[PDB]
Amino acid sequence: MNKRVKIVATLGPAVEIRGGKKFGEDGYWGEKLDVEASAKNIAKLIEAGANTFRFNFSHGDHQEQGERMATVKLAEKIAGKKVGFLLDTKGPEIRTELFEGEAKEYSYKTGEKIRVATKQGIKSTREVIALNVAGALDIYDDVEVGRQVLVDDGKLGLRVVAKDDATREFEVEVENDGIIAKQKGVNIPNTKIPFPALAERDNDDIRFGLEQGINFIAISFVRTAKDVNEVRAICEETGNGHVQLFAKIENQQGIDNLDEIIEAADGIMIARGDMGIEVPFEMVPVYQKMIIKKVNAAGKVVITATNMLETMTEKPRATRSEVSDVFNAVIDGTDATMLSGESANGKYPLESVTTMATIDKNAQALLNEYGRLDSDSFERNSKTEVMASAVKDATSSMDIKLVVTLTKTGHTARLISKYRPNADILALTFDELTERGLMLNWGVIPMLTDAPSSTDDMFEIAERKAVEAGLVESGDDIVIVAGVPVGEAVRTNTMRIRTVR
Amino acid sequence: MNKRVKIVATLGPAVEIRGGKKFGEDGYWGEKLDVEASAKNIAKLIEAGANTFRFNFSHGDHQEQGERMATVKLAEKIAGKKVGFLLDTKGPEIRTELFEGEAKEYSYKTGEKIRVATKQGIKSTREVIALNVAGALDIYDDVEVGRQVLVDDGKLGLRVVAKDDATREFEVEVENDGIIAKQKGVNIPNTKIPFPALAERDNDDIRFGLEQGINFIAISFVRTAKDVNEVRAICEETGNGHVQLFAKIENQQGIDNLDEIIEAADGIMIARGDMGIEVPFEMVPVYQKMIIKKVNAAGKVVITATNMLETMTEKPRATRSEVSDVFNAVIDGTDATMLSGESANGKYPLESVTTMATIDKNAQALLNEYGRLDSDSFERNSKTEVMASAVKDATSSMDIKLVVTLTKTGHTARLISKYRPNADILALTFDELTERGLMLNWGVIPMLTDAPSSTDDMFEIAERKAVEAGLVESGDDIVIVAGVPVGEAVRTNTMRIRTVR
Amino acid sequence: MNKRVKIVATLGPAVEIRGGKKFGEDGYWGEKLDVEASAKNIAKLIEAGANTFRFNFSHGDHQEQGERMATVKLAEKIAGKKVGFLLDTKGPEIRTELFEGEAKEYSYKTGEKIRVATKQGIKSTREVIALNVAGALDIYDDVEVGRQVLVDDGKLGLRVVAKDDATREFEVEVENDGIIAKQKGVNIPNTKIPFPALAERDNDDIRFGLEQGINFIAISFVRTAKDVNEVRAICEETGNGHVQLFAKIENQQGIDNLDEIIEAADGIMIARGDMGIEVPFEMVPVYQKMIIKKVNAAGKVVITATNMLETMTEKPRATRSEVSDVFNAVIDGTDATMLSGESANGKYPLESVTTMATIDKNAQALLNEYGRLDSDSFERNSKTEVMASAVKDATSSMDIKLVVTLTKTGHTARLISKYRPNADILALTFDELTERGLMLNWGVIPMLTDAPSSTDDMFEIAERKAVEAGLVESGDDIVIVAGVPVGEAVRTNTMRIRTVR
Amino acid sequence: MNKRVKIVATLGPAVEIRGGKKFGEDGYWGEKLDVEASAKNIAKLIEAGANTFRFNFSHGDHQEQGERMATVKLAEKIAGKKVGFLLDTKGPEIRTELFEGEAKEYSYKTGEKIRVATKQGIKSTREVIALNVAGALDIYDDVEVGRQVLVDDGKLGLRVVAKDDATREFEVEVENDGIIAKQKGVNIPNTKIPFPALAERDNDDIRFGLEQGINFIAISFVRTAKDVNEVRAICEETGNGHVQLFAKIENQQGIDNLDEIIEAADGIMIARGDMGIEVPFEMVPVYQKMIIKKVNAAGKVVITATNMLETMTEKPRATRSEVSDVFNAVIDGTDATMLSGESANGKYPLESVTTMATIDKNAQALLNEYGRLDSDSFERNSKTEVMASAVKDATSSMDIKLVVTLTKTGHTARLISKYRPNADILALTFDELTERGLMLNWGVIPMLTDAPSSTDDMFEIAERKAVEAGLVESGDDIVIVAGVPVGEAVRTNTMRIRTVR
Ligand SMILES: O=P(O)(O)OC[C@H]1O[C@](O)(COP(=O)(O)O)[C@@H](O)[C@@H]1O
Ligand SMILES: O=P(O)(O)OC[C@H]1O[C@](O)(COP(=O)(O)O)[C@@H](O)[C@@H]1O
Ligand SMILES: [Mg+2]
Ligand SMILES: [Mg+2]
Ligand SMILES: [Mg+2]
Ligand SMILES: [Mg+2]
Repeated sequence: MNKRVKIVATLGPAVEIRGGKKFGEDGYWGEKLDVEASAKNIAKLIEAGANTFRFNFSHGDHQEQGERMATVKLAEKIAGKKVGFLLDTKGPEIRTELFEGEAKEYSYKTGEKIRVATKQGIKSTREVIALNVAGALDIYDDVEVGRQVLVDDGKLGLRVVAKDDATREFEVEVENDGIIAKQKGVNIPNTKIPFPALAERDNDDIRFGLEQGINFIAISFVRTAKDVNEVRAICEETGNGHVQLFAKIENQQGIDNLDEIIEAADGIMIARGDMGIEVPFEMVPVYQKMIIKKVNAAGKVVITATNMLETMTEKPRATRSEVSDVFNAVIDGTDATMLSGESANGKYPLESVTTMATIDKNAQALLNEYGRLDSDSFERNSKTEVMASAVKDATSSMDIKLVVTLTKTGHTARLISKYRPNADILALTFDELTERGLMLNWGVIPMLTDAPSSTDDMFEIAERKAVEAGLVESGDDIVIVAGVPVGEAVRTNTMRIRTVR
Repeated sequence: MNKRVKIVATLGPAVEIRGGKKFGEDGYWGEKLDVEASAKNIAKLIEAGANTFRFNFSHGDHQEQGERMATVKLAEKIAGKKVGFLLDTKGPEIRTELFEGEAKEYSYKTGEKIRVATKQGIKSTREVIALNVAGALDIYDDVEVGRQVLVDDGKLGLRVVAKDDATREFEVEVENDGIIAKQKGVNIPNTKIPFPALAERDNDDIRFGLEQGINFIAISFVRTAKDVNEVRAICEETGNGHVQLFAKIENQQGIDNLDEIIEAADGIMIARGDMGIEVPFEMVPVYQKMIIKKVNAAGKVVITATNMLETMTEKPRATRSEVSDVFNAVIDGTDATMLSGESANGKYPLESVTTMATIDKNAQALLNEYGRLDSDSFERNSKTEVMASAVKDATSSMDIKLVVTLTKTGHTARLISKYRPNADILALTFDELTERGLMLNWGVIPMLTDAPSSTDDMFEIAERKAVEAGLVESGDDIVIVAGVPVGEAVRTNTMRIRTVR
Repeated sequence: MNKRVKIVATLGPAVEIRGGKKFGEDGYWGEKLDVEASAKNIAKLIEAGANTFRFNFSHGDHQEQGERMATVKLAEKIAGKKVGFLLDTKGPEIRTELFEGEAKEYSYKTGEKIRVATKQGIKSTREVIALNVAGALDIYDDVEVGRQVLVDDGKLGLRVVAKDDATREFEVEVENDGIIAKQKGVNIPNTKIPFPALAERDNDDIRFGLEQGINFIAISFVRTAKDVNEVRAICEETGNGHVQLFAKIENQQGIDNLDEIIEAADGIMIARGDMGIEVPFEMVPVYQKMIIKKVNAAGKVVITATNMLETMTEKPRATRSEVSDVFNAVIDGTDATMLSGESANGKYPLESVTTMATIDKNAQALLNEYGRLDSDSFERNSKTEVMASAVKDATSSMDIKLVVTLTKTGHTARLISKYRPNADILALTFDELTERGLMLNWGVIPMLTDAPSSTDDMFEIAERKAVEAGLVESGDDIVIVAGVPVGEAVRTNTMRIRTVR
Repeated sequence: MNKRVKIVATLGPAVEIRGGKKFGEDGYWGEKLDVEASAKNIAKLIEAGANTFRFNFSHGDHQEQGERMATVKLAEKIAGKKVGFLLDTKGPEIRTELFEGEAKEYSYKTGEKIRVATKQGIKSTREVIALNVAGALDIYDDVEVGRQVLVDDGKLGLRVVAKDDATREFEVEVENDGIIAKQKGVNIPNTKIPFPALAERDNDDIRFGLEQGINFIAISFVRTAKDVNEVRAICEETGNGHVQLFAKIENQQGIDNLDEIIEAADGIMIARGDMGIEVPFEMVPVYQKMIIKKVNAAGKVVITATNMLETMTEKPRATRSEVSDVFNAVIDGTDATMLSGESANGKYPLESVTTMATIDKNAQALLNEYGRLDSDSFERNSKTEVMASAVKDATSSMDIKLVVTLTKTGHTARLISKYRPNADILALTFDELTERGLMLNWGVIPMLTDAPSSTDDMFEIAERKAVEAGLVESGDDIVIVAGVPVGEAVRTNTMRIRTVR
C-alpha cells in the first residue's frame, strides 16, 4: 500500500528546535531557530506521508514564515522527497492580537468579566483582548449586547453583556473554561462586518509567499468567485500562473456561491473549523459530502480540514470519532486530509502524520465497496478523459500495480486521478513546477524526468522510472499512457498493458 | 420533526445535585444527594431526546445504582415521558481499584517509574496501582515484559519493563502524560486471560438489576454466543424473559463469532473504546459499517458507542470530527447513538444530549440520498415482514407523515423499523414492558393504550392516538397496520392508507 | 397457470356451421347459419382462453355481423363464461369489392395483366378488380404509373404499368403468385388519398354495433386524436360511454401522433398488418416495444395483432418465428395477443387459440427474468395507485396465488394490472358492463357479484367468490383490496393478506 | 452503415440457373447447370450480406455439394468479397428416401391410410415411405403404436395405428394435409434410437468437405461433448485444425449437456426446426435466449436458425411475426441469423438475404436500448480480454466509427466481438483461413493484409486499410489495438485512439 489520499500537514513550533530545545521546554522562546535540527524533524513528517506543508499566514510574521519555508527546502533534501508548499491567507477574518510583554496566552474560568477592545493596532492584555480585524475595520457598532464572541474554532465563548463607549470595549462574560492565545481566530455569529475585497495585508502576504516559491494558496473565507479571481490576478501578474488556488469554504456565502467558486478555483478546502460556527454545525457533514462530489466531478482537488485527529495534539492515540472522521472523509472521496494543530502545535506531530497515513491507507482499500464517488456517471468530455476512463476500466478488469502517465502539464494525471483507479498513478513530468503541482491529487506520485526525444522509447522510460523508484518489480502488471509519438501526438492517445521485466 | 435515531445516555454524578452543589464544584462530595433536584436534571435529558439511560455497573455499588434507577423513575413522571433502563455489565475485564484515603485519581508524567499489583482485594496507591480483575484472577503469570498496560479507554500507556516475583508487581514506565482514576478500564492487548464464562460479580449485578426493573442488558466483552446464553438463562429463570440482551463487541473474538452472537442476542452495542485498543484502531470503521448492516438484516437493534461527542465532556461545543462521527453513524444505519462520559462525567450532559439529538435529526433527512442500508435486498421471511415491506413501499410511493402499528409484543413495529420507512412509526401497545422494550428501535414511538376489543375500530383508534400525541394534523396521510379482527387475526394482516380529518 | 395475457380471437366462417356443413365443404355457402352448432364451436374457443371476440366490419354486412354477435351471446351461455365484444371499423381504407356472381376470389400468376377499377359502387370480375374506397372517393388521379397496389396485408403486389382514361382503370402486372378475394385490404404506398374525417359507413357500422351491445371499438387507421374523439362523441350521445376505444396504429400519422392518441383512447391495437406496409417493415418491432411501454405507463390496454400464428391458418403447428413472436410480445409487456385469419378463416381455429394460450402461459412465467416493463419507474399519481404498488410489492415478497379487488368501476383492477403483479387478479364488480370492460386488462379475471352492504364482510366475500370460481383452495395466500367501509371509503384504502380457509 | 449481425445462407437449386432456366420453371431439371450464371446469382447474395454459405449434406450427393462449393468460389471472385464455407452434417437422423422413377415428392389428405417402411436401401412409393435411417439402423422394434411420425420440420403428422410384422412396416393415418418429399426430416418424438457415436456417412461427408476446403462444420443433433470431439479428431487428423465446430442443439439431450457442448465446440447453432418438435414448442424461446447468453459469455459464436423468414419461400414479403423473430434474435444477442429453405429452395433467395440484412441492420441500432447481453458482468480472464473491455469502454465514452485489430489468429477480434462494442470491428489478419474463420463473429469485418514487420507503423496501416475499405473518412475517431512491437509483443498490448486525417 502506497497512500493514495494526500496529507496536508500545517507547520508550526511543534517540529521546530530552537537552541537545542523542543517546543514546550523552558527558555524555548529565548532561543533562535536551529534550521538543520528543525529540517531533520520535518524530513521525518515527509517520510511518514506528508505530501504538502501549509504555512498559515494568520500566525507569526513574514520572517517566521520565510525561515519555516527555507527549513522545508532543507527537509526535502534530507528526506530525498519533494513536497508541495501551501500558503493559507488571513482573508476577511478577526484574530486576537499579540499580548503586552510577549506572554503568548492566558487561561480563563466560567463567569470571569473581561473586555474585548475594538481599537486597531494595539496589543492585548489578560483583562482586555484586542482584535486584529481585516481592513483594520472598527466593528464596535456592528456587535450589539447579546452577541457571542467565539475564540479559536469556538472553543471559548464570550457573551457581550455591555458596551463601554469611553474605551469602545465589549464587556464580556467568559461562558466556559478556556484559553485566549495570540493570533487566534475570532467568530461573532449573526453579525455582518463589511470586510473589503482583498485586504492590503493579504496582498502583501500573497506577494511575499509568491517570492519565496509556493505551489498552492488556500484563500480563507472565499465569499464569491471574485475572491478567487483577485488572487489569480496577482499570481498571473508576478509570473506565477502555475500556482493553484484552493478556495476555503467556511461561511454561508461560500456555500451559496459554491458552483462559481469551484469553476474559478483549482480546488476546495473544506475548512470545517470556521464552517461549523458560521453555518449550523449539523450541516457541515452534508456540505462536506456534496463539496467532495462536485469538486471530483470538476476534475479538481478537494482537501478535508480541521479536528481530524484533534486529540493527538495531547495524546498518542486518536478517539474513535477522530478515526471514524478520517476514514469517512476518504470514503466520501477526498483527495487530501489535513492536520492543523496536530502537526503545528502538538506533542505528537510525527505520530499524527503516521496515524493519519495508517487510517487513509486502510480506507483506500474500502473505496470499491463503500466509496461515494461514481466515475460511471461522468460525461467523458475530451479524448484524454476517454483514455482516463479506459485506464480505470483496465484497473477494474485485472490487478494493476501502477498507472504511469508521461504528462507535460499534469492534465492526463489529473484526469486519471479524477476516475479514482484501483492503482497508484506515477506522473512523469519534465519540470519541477508541474511535479509539485500534482502533490495533492488523489493517487498521484509525481516524479521529474527528462522530456522524451523522438528516438526515446516512452514505454521503456515509464517502466525504468517506476522500477528505479521501487514502486514496481519484475512480474508486476502496469498500465502506461503517453502521447505517441513525441512531437506528433496532440494528447495522451496510447494505453499499453506491460509486464515489468 | 421527530428524532428517529435513538439516544442511549449513560447516567452518573454529572446530572446529580448534592445539597445545592453541581458536579465539579468545591465540596460536591461532602453533601447528601438532592434526589428531587437530580430527577429534575434527568427529566431535561429525557425532554432533550434520551430514549434509554445506561447504568454502568463497572462504577459504584448496588446502593448507588439502585438509587440512580429510582431517581430516573421520578424523572419520567416529571418529564411525562418513559425511557428504557439499560444495565451495562462489568464483564470479563480489568479495572483499577479504589485508592487509599478516598483520593479520586492521580496524574503521571512520561518516564515516571511506578508499579502495578496483581494481588486482589487491595486498594491502589499513586505509586502501586491495584487491579480489580474479574474472577479475582491472578494475572501476574499471564503478562510478559514489553507488554502494554492501557488505562481509561487507552488514554494512558504503561510499558512492562520488569516483573517483581517477591511482590508479584509489574514495574512499569509511564509512556505519556495522563490520569489513573478509580474503577477505570485496563487493557493488556495480545494477552489470553482465562476469564470465567460468567463472573459471580456479573451474576450478582444482573440479578440486582433484574430485581430493580430493567428493559435491557448490555453484556461487556461478549466472546461467543455462550456469554449471551448465560445471561438469557438468568433472565428466563427470574421471570424477566422480556429483557433484551445487547452483546457488546469489543475484541477480535467477538468480531470472529459475530454471526452466532447476533443469532443469540437481541442487538449489538458497537463498544468502540475497547474495540479500538483490542483490534487495530483503523479497522473499527470497517467493523462498525459491517455490524450495523448485519444487525439490521437480522431485524435486531444496533447501538454505536463511545467518543461520539467526547470533547463535550469539557467544552460546550463538539469538534468537527465528533459531529462527522455522529452523522456517519446514522448514515451507516445505526438504530441508536450513545453518550458515555459526555452524559455521566462531563460539564455539559444536557447540551451533549441536545447536540447528539440535533445531529441525529439532520442525518435522518439524508438517509434517502446517502443511507447505507438497503431493504430491497432482504428476504421477506414471514407474513408480518411482507406487511413491513408493503408499508415501506407505501412510504416510498407517497408522502406518509406516520406509520401506526397496533402491536401486542412489538414484533410488527420491529419489522417496520427494520425496513427504515420514510416516516415515524407510532407503536400502539398494551403493556409498559413492551412499550419500554421498543425504545431503542429506529423510528419507533412507543405509546401505551388499552387492548382493542372486537367491537373497536382500530383505524379510528390509531388516528385518535396520533392526533392526541400531536404527530399528525388534518390532511396528513398515514399508514395503519393491525391484526383485523381482534380474536380472529393471528398476526398483523391489514394495511390502511388514511387521511387524518 | 391461469393465462394472464388476454386473447382477442377474430370470428368468421371458420367456426360457423351452415346446414350441417363446415367452412370449406362443398355447398357451404348455399346453406344458412346453424346458430346452435356455431355457438357450440365458439364456446370451445372461449374455454380454450379467448377473452374477447373481434367483429371485423370490413367483412360481410350488418346482418352477418349481427347474427355472429347473437351466436357469441349463445356461446357464452354454453361455456358458462362471458367474453368481450370488440367491433373493428373500416376506417379510411381501400377494400376490394364483391365479385360478379358471388365468386369469392380468384388466383393469379406472376406476369398476368389485369385491371383495377376506380369507379365506386360496382362489382369486381377476375380481370377488373373494383375498389371500395372510404368516402366513395375517386383515386384515379392520386395514383401514377409505377405505384404498387398491395392486396391483403401486402401478400399480392400489382405494379401500375399504365392508366386507361376511357375506363378510369389502372393497367397492372401481377408481381407474384397470389389471390384476390372479396373485401380484402388494399395498400398503395407513397400516395396521399384525402380520406374524410369519419366516413358515413363508419358512422352507420359504429351505431349498428352500439345497438347490438359491444364493449370495445378498435378504430382502424387512427391518424390523430380527432379520429378517436369522433367515435367517442357517438358512444356518449347513444348512452354508450362505457364502450372503450382502442386506436389502431397502422400508419406514419398514427405513429407521429401516438402520445395524443394514447391520451384520447382507452388503449392501442398495434395493427402490424397495415403498419408494416405503411411504414418501413423493419421499424414495426421498434414501434411495437415503444407503444407497449407507453400504453402500460398510461394505465391503458395494448393489443399486439396480425400474423402471430399465421401458419396455423393451414397447419396444426406454428413456425419457430411465430412462437418466438407470441412469446416476445408477452415479454415486451402486451396486455393481449390477437388472432385474425387463424381463428376467422383457418382450418384450425380452436388449435390456434390453444397454441396461443400455451405460448402466452409459458411466457408469463419469464416476465420476472426477461420482462421489459418496469413498474419501479412509475410515479404513483393517486392513493389507489399507491395501493396497487403495495400489492405488487406483496406479490414480489411472497407467493400470492390471487389478488382480489372489489371494484365499482374497474379503476383499482386497471391500476393493479398496470403494475403486473406475480398473481392473477380477481376483479369483483357489480354490473355486467364493468365486468366485460375488464376482459382485455392483463391478469384480470372479471366476475359479477352483488354490491356489498355496510353489514357485509368484503374480505369474506372476496375469499368465498375466489373459492367458488375454483381460483384458490384451502391454504392459498391471497391479497384482498377494498374501500373500507362501504359508503364511507372514497377509494380502495385497505389491503389484507389472508390464508384461504 | 455496416451489418454487424452475420448471415448464414443455405445454398440449393433456388439460386442455380440450368440452361437459361430458373428453379420452379417447366423443364428446369432437364438442363445442364449454368455454372457462370449460377455464380453471378450467388455473387448477388454475397453483395446483399450473406457472410457464410451453408452446404446441407442431408441433400444431394458429394458431386452436387462439390460442384456448388466450386460455384461459390467463382461467386467470390465476381463479388470481390470472400465468404465462409459451412458444412452441415446429416447426423444421427431419419430422412425420407428417394422416390421410384425420379418423382420429387407427393401430396396427402387427412385420414389417408399409407405405410412407412423400416427396411433400408429401398426407395419410397407414394403408398410406402422408405426411411434412410442413420447407421442403416432397423428402428421397427424402436417405434410403438400411437407414436407420432413427423415429416419436413414437423409440417406433416402420421399416427402409427398398427405395425406389420411380415413387411416390418408402420400402418399410418395422415393427421393433416401436407407433402412427403425426398431427403426430408422425420422426427419420432419420445423414442430412443441408439444412433452411433459418429455415423460412417458423417465421417465420409466431413472428410469430403475438408478435402474441398471449408471453414465451419455444423454438427446435427449434438447430444454430448463426445459428438463434438469425434469431429474435432477428424479435423486435427487431416490437418484442418483451423475448422470451427458449431454444435447444433436440437433435442433435450443437447439442452441437458449444453455447458459441456459449449466447452467442446467453437459455437452453437440453435437448430429450432428440430428443437421445437423434440421439446415443447413454447420452450424454444426460453432456450434460445439462454443459449445466446451462455455462448456469448464463453466468447464463442451463436447462430439462430430456421423459419426466420419462412413465408419468403413462396412470397416476396415476410410476415410481421417473421420480421419480429429476426429482430428479437438480434436483440437477444445472436452473432448470426440463418436462412434455410428461403435461400436454398424458395422463389426469393436474393430478396430473403436483402430482407434479413435490412432487419439485422435496424435491430443493431437498438442494442444500446434493448440489448439482452451484459458485458459488465464478465470476468476479464486474460490481458487480451482486459484490452477488449477497455476498447468497449472507449466506444461507450465517445463516438467511435471503427475498432481496428491487427490479429494473427483472430483471438483479439473474437474478444472485442464478445464485448459487443458500439462500433464495427475491422480485423486485419495475415492469412485467408483466419480471415474466413472470423466471418460469423458479430461486428467483425475480416480483411487480409501483409504481416507487419518491426519497421512498420501498425497504426498508420490500420488507418490506411480502414480508408481504403471506405469504412471511415477524415475526422472520424477510431480505436486501434495491436501487439507492439512485432517480434517482442506476446499479445495485443496497445490501444490507440486516432482521428482519421
Ligand atoms: O484531450 P484534451 O482534454 O483535449 O487535452 C488535450 C491537451 O492535453 C495535453 O495533451 C496536455 O496533456 P499532458 O499535460 O497530460 O501531456 C495538451 O497537449 C493537449 O492540448
Ligand atoms: O385513488 P384515485 O386514483 O383518486 O381514484 C379514486 C376513485 O376511484 C374510485 O374508488 C373507483 O375505484 P373502483 O372502481 O376500483 O372502486 C372512485 O370512487 C374514486 O373517486
Ligand atoms: Mg478558517
Ligand atoms: Mg468496553
Ligand atoms: Mg389494418
Ligand atoms: Mg435439424
